[PDB]
Amino acid sequence: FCKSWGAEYIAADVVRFRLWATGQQKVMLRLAGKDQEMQANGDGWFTLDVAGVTPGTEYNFVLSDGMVVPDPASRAQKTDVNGPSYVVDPGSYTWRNTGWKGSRWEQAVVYEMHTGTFTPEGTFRAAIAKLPYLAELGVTVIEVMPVAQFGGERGWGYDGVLLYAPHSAYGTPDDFKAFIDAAHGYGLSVVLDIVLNHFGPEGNYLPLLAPAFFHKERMTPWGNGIAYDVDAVRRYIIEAPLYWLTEYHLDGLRFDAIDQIEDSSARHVLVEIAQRIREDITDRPIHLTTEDSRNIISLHPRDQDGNAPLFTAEWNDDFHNAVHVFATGETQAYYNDFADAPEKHLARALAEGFAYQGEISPQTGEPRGVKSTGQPPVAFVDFIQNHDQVGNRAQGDRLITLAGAERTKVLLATLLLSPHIPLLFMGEEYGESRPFLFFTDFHGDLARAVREGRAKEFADHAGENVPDPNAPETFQRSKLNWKQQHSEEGKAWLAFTRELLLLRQKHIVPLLSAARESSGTVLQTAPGFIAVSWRFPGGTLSLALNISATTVLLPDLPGKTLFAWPNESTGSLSQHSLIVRLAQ
Ligand SMILES: [Cl-]
Ligand SMILES: [Cl-]
Ligand SMILES: [Cl-]
Ligand SMILES: [Cl-]
Ligand SMILES: [Mg+2]
Ligand SMILES: [Mg+2]
Ligand SMILES: [Mg+2]
Ligand SMILES: [Mg+2]
Ligand SMILES: [Mg+2]
Ligand SMILES: [Mg+2]
Repeated sequence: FCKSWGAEYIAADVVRFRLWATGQQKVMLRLAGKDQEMQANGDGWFTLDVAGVTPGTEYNFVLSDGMVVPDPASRAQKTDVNGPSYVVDPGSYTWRNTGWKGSRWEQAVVYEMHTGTFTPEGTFRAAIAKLPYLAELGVTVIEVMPVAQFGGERGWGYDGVLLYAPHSAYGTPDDFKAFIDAAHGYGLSVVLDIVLNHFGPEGNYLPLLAPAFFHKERMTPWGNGIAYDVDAVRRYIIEAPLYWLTEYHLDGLRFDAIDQIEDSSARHVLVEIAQRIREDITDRPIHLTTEDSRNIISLHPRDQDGNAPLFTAEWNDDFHNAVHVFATGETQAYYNDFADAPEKHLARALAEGFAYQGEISPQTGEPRGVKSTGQPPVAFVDFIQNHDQVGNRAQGDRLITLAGAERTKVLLATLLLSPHIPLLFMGEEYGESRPFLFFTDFHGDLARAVREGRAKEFADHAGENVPDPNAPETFQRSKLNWKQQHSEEGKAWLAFTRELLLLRQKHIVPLLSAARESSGTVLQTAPGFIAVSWRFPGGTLSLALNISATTVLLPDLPGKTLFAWPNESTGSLSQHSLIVRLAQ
């Protein structure tokens, strides 16, 4: 992929190095230790063409004063975020599965994976050995947490600063391509979590190169707001997703915190990103998902034939959040919006998409959301676990530890047989109980600021003892336990998950393509009990769930029984049970 920023081959034997640095009068290129002056070619841009440069050659930029910095648009770092960048050959990796052309979004079952903790080794190469396992299980889309190089050698990925460079701790560019290529061969699409709303705190020299890269007033909760209205900035931001998709042959992207991407440009940066992706990549579906707290739908339209010209689906945190209150009784902070009749919110989310479609949010005191019933069910990504819902907790508790195994089983089945697109957090499939903690790898003042900034999020829970994010044990405690995965109890969870996914592809997925609207109805709710129906062209799907300690009577649920757990009862649902039916 060809980019405005960075180091690219412009001929078989010539690399063009390009940097925008409005805060600088001059910039030098330090190439394999030797300094050459770059040409200032208007509007703060500096450029230099160098003949003969081989792939793997190290380089840095040197500022007017003598400060040595990584390429902010580095394609790869030699070691850490502050060290040399290196010239990458886009063609060094030989793609084997070039006939892959993806799969329809309707069959998506997403599996969110953190590269560093997914395996003991914590690398892309080690993760390849687990791909057959995931494919066998019935996962169809791997979502890789952000790989943009960040400070230190451990982190979730949201402190990324070199937005074009996969973290050297995970592997080289070719290691990541090998993982993607292998995934394709195993029948898995791969999407990447991408952060375009802020830069992390270590290794970001853009403020020193070009203060205008960031706004003077605007600040997100995690760093300065980005000046998307400035042409050079817009090039850096928009070309990043295009680069990842083209150069890494990815199947989509998940955009972090889009509600924190403020742009007053006539054409919003996110709209332009989506439009360019749909015009530039046409040989395969590209599944663009977004994380937005606003419960809008304007970025997820469908045309009459069901195509998504902008974004494909939206993270529907209302589902998780209603489930969490419903199943655990916790009502603090953002969960308080679901404290009143969580069953009603849950049923509404299942049936219609959003629980909040314009009603006042208790937590904000403002209207939240818009009508969502006209969206197809596949425009929502639902989940009972993800990196945030687990990791934003002081002790990183997984749902199974809060709701218990029996309740978690019926919630997992609910998720997997529902018409919304399901996302699983790595480890759920075998009943993992290890926490997923917030971990980092910083030093000095930054380490202290991050550690105390984290503790302060839980200061009102006085009694808490938040694990130091910088401590290696915080990271080690979060590693998936593959022993458990191989255990008998783990094999029971795996068998449960596997059957659910088979049932999903056999019975649910075929209903989804023709569904142009929610088509969902709440039949009944009561404390601990929901019953919902979806009327699709291909059949009427019904679901009822009871997590109360006593049996409940059911409405009529037409059709044959797709799944009943633990048992099926006629006209009733026992404690801690679920039933799913389909009438055709
Ligand atoms: Cl599709
Ligand atoms: Cl598409
Ligand atoms: Cl949300
Ligand atoms: Cl869980
Ligand atoms: Mg070549
Ligand atoms: Mg399959
Ligand atoms: Mg958010
Ligand atoms: Mg959302
Ligand atoms: Mg389609
Ligand atoms: Mg108001």
